[PDB]
Amino acid sequence: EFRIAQDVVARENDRRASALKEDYEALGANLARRGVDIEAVTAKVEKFFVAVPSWGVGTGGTRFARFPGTGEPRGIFDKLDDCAVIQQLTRATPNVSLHIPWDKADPKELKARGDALGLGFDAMNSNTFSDAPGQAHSYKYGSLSHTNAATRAQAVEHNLECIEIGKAIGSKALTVWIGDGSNFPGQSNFTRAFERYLSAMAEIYKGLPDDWKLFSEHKMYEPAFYSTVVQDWGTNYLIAQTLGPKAQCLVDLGHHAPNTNIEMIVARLIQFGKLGGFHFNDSKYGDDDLDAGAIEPYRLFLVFNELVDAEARGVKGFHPAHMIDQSHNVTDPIESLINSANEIRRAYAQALLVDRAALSGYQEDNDALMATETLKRAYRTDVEPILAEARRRTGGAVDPVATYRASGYRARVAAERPASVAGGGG
Amino acid sequence: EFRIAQDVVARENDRRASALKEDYEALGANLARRGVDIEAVTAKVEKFFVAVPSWGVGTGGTRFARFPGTGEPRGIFDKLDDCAVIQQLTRATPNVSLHIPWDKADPKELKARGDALGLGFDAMNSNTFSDAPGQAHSYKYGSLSHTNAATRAQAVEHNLECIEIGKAIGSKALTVWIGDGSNFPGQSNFTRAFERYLSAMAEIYKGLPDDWKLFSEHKMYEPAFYSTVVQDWGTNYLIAQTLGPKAQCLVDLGHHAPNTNIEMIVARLIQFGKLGGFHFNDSKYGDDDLDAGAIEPYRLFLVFNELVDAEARGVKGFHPAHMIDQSHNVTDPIESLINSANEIRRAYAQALLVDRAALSGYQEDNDALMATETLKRAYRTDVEPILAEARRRTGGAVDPVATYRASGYRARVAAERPA
Amino acid sequence: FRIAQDVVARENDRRASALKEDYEALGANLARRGVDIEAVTAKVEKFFVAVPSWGVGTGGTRFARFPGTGEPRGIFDKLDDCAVIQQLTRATPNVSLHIPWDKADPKELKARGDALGLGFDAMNSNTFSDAPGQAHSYKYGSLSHTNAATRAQAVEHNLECIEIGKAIGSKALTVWIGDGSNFPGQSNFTRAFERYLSAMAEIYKGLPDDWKLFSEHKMYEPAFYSTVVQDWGTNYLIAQTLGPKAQCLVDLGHHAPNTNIEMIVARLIQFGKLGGFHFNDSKYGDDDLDAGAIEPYRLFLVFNELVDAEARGVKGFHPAHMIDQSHNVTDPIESLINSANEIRRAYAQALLVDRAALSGYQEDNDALMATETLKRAYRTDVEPILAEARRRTGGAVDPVATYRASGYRARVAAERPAS
Amino acid sequence: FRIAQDVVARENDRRASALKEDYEALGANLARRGVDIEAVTAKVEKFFVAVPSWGVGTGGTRFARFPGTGEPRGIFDKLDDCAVIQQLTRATPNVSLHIPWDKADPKELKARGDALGLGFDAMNSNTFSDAPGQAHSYKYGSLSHTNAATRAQAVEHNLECIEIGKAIGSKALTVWIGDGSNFPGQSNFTRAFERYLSAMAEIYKGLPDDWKLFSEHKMYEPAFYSTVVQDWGTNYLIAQTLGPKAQCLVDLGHHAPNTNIEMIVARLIQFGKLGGFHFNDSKYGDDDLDAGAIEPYRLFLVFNELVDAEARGVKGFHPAHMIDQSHNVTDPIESLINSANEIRRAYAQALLVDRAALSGYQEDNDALMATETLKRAYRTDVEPILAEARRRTGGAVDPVATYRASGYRARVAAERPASVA
Ligand SMILES: O=C[C@H](O)[C@H](O)[C@H](O)[C@H](O)CO
Ligand SMILES: O=C[C@H](O)[C@H](O)[C@H](O)[C@H](O)CO
Ligand SMILES: O=C[C@H](O)[C@H](O)[C@H](O)[C@H](O)CO
Ligand SMILES: O=C[C@H](O)[C@H](O)[C@H](O)[C@H](O)CO
Ligand SMILES: [Zn+2]
Ligand SMILES: [Zn+2]
Ligand SMILES: [Zn+2]
Ligand SMILES: [Zn+2]
Ligand SMILES: [Zn+2]
Ligand SMILES: [Zn+2]
Ligand SMILES: [Zn+2]
Ligand SMILES: [Zn+2]
Repeated sequence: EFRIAQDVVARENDRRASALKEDYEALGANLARRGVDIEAVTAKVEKFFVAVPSWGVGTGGTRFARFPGTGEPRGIFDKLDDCAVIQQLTRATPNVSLHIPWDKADPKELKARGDALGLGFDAMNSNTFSDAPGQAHSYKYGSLSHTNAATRAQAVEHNLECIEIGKAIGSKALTVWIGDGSNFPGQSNFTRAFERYLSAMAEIYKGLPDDWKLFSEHKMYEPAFYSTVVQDWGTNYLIAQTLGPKAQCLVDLGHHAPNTNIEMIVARLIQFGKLGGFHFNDSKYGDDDLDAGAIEPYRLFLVFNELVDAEARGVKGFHPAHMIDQSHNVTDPIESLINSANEIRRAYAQALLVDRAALSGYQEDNDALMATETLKRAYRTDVEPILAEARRRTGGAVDPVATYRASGYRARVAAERPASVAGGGG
Repeated sequence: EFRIAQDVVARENDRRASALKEDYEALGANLARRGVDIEAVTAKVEKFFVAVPSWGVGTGGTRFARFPGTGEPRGIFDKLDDCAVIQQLTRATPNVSLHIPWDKADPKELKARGDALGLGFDAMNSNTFSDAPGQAHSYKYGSLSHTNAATRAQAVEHNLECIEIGKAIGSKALTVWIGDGSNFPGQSNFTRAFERYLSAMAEIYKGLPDDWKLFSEHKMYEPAFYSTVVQDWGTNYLIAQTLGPKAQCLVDLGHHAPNTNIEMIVARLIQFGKLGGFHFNDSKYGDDDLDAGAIEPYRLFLVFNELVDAEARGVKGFHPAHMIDQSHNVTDPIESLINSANEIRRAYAQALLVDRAALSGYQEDNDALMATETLKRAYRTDVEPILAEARRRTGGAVDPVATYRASGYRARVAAERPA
Repeated sequence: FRIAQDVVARENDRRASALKEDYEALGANLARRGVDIEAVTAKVEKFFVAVPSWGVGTGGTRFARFPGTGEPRGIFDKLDDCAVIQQLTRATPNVSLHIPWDKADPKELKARGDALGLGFDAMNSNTFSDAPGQAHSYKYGSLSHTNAATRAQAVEHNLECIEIGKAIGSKALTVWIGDGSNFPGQSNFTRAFERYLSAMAEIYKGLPDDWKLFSEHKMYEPAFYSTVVQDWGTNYLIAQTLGPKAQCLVDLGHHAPNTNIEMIVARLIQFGKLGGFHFNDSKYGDDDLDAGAIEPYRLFLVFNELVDAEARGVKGFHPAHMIDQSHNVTDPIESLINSANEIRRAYAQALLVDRAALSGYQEDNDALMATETLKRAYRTDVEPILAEARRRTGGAVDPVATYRASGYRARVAAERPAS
Repeated sequence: FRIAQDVVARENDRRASALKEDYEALGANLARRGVDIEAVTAKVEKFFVAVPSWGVGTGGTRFARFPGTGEPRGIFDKLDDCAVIQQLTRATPNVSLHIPWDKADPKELKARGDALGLGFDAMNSNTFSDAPGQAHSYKYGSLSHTNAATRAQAVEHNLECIEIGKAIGSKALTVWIGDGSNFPGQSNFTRAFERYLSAMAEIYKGLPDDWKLFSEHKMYEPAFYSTVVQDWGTNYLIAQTLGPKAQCLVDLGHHAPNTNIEMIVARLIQFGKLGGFHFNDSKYGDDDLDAGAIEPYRLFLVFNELVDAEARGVKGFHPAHMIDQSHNVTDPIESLINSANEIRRAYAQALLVDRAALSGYQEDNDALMATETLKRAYRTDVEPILAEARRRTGGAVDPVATYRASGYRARVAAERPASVA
């Protein structure tokens, strides 16, 4: 099944083929003079994948308003159809991350559709930061760390159910992010709340298959505006170390305090074997959830520099579960995810260009200037040709968004899906 | 009419009257030893009012969820009834701030309900940061600064409508806060978007009554996550200055960058005559919209210190509009607004205690330690007795929240209103 | 006696009447709240915080240093000044030394301390600056420097600090270093940390059985891109890796903007790694300002966590309390006096918190009453308690005013030549 | 010449081949994009940024200063090192002086500058530190100090800076002061600012007809509670109040965390008060790190605003750019060289933006394509352009490599005595 007509992809690829060959060959020659085999780089890029969030193909909003576009997906099945477009064009997003109960449906169907669309399933995502219809206990004052035992049990039960759904569709991990925290000093006893969280998470841990992982995700604030139980990587580390070997930490780019050195957190988690994976996006003020690399592309590169450094050396078990976690409020969700997945592969490719041996030498000699310049020589390289050729060689589009717009896909689904209404948030 | 039974108020006041007399008399003796007449302070405190936001009367939420409590107001009229409780108990919130179209309803009836409940109306608040039913042009990419002329005109017209509603109920000001901005570099041309905004605001100013003020509110980010047209007080000053004498700047405490010295911004605006008013609330991370003084009470005091100093310096024509702008996500909105109004009067009261003569002396002599200690001697003073007595003498409750709960008001409206 | 006893007596008597009135008034108010003021005063008078030897001299920035008169010429003058702080506040019996700044014959330091009635807190090592005759520079790091010989030199320096501390009565070594990078790529984050861990393991081996090793994290400065011990997470990994004797020190001004510092304190306590505190205040970065001068509520909330620990019955909880400030525009002695006072102030207020009520409100998720329970304690002016604690222990009712009446500064100015 | 010509020629020839390949390849790619590489290079070789005389010496923090070898002592040694940066990058023909640090006979300063092929940019006054024999201390402020005699002393000092500047070819005075408070209540915000404005009015009166007075805002440090000239808002009030010759200086690292600095640049340009931009980079505060070493995209976004205005020559838009950094762990000359390079890099990339296309995507509210239009320019590796520009103007293809090959540092190390060694 091809969401995007093959004729359109071929047409748009041929229209740009000539320019691509010129740019690829020019870059190839430049890299050659730099002792780098462009083909080796392209080969790895072609194999780099990042999961797409099911809740990301729909238009997002803020607490102030939501301005939906046309052809908004009705549910998981429409979302999968849309995710298929992203994968077909970029070839960098073969897997989709589901969120329950948003995407709750017959596991068999989900699996059937994914298979037909050529999509797999990444980490499951539980939802105890909002109340569902007919829910017995409200999560207003928390969930896994709520002071009421019944509420915690209900939360634990929900997460276990997410694991059951995941096993039936091919998932191998559960990502746990909660809003648990407080808005006022004194409202929560920091320690007791955390103790309650660890005990509940230990219950969820018991329901994990032997080849499954449990990812806890920290966030400094929002929805909690005074304190958050899992507020930073420090608390996250304590959680993972306490729960067990299958418990690891997820680092979401926009979940840190202003000016935080995020790439260091990545290196620390790697050093202690607790880097479960990433949640890519970009930001300038808070948890903005913007398109990856749209605000600080260098920071994205620096994070990948830590990832590649580890990938280059003795790769223990190092297999971080990478996923995109963004909100598209003023763009066509599909186009944003396409360029975001592209930016991630861009950062990765540039990180692969780093002369590791030279960098090591400058680090040992404390030649700070040359060390940073060694990183910049890689970062400054325009690897777009590598990314475009990788897509072309794997059945993708040279220029994904251009092909997407040429296909008229959005107008198509807009004519098949019911209209949406603009609204608020809170 | 009284939303809260008068016998409950009297009862809960008598129950605490003895202790209050003890604390008030003790504080009185302490202030007298400091050369301060406690009566002069109480008199000023009972005259300090801050407007309550109609949109803060119902439970608030985030982009992740909203967890409504019981007895949620069904509309503006229920909201006015709840606002009447806040005023009755604290006596510090006689006026309500309306937001259109959220509170759109027959102005004539709003006025009638207000008068009956003993409530007045503060500044009107326009809303072009969200789309309304049947709206011709979406504000997705902006409003007053939108690239499309027809959209900007529609936004201007909406603001003029807000003025018409306000004139009918006795409002004398229009506050304009928009989300206009960009989420990506390059999406907007900073200068052209600002030029469009200035031109639209000029049209609104043209339609502003000569007995009204026009307040522009700056905000660093949210809903825009890369750039915001009216992002800080600098741009806000340029706006007010450009528009005219009737245009001023509104300062919302949670709308500034991390570590910003907000009290300095307040002083700067006062010095150049553009401090239109305040939107009180507290915060720790961003525009958290938490109960005022719940996070950084000293900062709140420092802001009031600049307000009181303005009077001491002889600044004239200075009558800032005071308004609360908060979101109550995990508490009873009424109780939060009650304690927030209380906290604001608390900071004001402490600012009144500052020995201006001593402070001035320490500032001229560059005695930093004693200057800061002079501020602390005021801030460290527990003025709760003054706050409680002010309420008691004006028909309010010694302990507002305690009386509120003792009245069972929440359960009452929970029964009258759906779930 | 650094300050004449007749001066202390005279100033105490001059303020005795007002102290009596305020204390008794507060005593009655607390009694009505079910609190025994005598019990609070008894604990307050036993709360001690170490004074930094390096804080008695005027501090500066990279732009300039503006010394005052009578700057101490060395460690002995510094101890003399520290004795003034202790005599007047009775809250700072111990001094924290820094090597090599305070290097001197251990026997003489001990003798001077005993003579002045002062003890010694944790020793502090210095590998963030180069001393004369140093075989290796710390320009690119110390304990984590790529060069093995440089790390060895840093280790030996720390071992020397322990030897000095053992001779004077110290029972801990605090390690803060500037190690980090100013450019991406300059350092391999993991290898630099591994080098640090190896060096610290060596230092740990030289620890007596009753000693502790405190590592102090800092987000930035002097390193402006990355810092090896950048936050509490890395700090926890250090203490856990080193062993039972290794704990973490939390310096209030060393965290990222908006960080919830009190939570960090609670987390470290829960896992038994809260070695101690470095008290100070700040608004922008590691400003090192007088404790409580900027965010007094935050200071109170940190103490609320320390007191709750005691309430929860945490076993063997004896954090080391120390002031770590820089006094750039005030008399260092006066700032340390009022800073020690602010710390006792926040501690006293934390003791006033009705834990029983708080426990109930936290259980029932009554956020508003829970926060109001904390506020009822924080808003209480405990100055009378602090003042009476000093009176009873031979200190001054108003420390700074007594200091000024003594003419001490002028005295030492005439005795000490400016360099 | 500070650096031997044969060394420059040798290191250029060594890299000439690869440069031709890369330059011709980029010229071809740009041609396909409808851009003439030559037009970009012609402008790049004419883009200059002043080097701070105080930037060639090793910087330090309040904890320590770790000097390298051959540290320049005094303005003459400093000019000698600044000449190296200019000869190799050809992007820093002018030096910014600081008084009293660089105090010396004007005639001699002018002579040494002409001899080295260096001019002089804005003068920089210093009332944030006390000089020996000073009548009044600046401990509690300078231009806004409560003591009248102290303000008068600060004003006279600034006037003296103007006199020195007039004698050496300078056409502006930059005023950055530490004035502020470390404690609430210590200063009366309004009165302090009034005193400042009054003192600046006096300095303004001493300005020649063709001179400019630049005020520089800073959120904090050395003042840790409040700063008189804390941000661009206050800065704008200053410039607007003083007159046509007064403008604002924007120092990248002087803003609150997460501030949108490029917007501040746009606002000032719109109102004709952008006097100049002080380049450096940062991650935490006023770190004063090498430009573009931390956030190169932000630097590009700032230049996007500059180029936009430079193309439409806005009224009052003639910014005086300068590098204002502190080099604590690198060879200062090498950092200034690579920082000047980064500045021209961001300038070159901003010059590549398809303004027509961008304006089109902005009007249609196509946020994705608008941001991608900026990225297409930013992702372009313009090093071949910067290198050819240097090669054509007498500089080095690879500045730092040529500097190291010359052995300059070892040379001045042998000529200048270190404190110990
Ligand atoms: O802020 C929320 C985190 O990003 C979580 O990963 C969350 O579940 C996700 O964003 C979906 O809302
Ligand atoms: O963030 C928005 C500002 O606080 C405005 O005053 C706004 O109108 C108010 O918050 C209502 O949502
Ligand atoms: O910032 C440095 C830390 O506070 C250290 O404790 C340091 O040793 C202290 O400031 C004295 O320099
Ligand atoms: O921080 C100070 C500013 O950068 C000034 O421009 C200053 O004159 C220079 O950087 C050094 O004093
Ligand atoms: Zn996430
Ligand atoms: Zn998030
Ligand atoms: Zn507001
Ligand atoms: Zn707001
Ligand atoms: Zn410290
Ligand atoms: Zn510090
Ligand atoms: Zn500067
Ligand atoms: Zn600076």
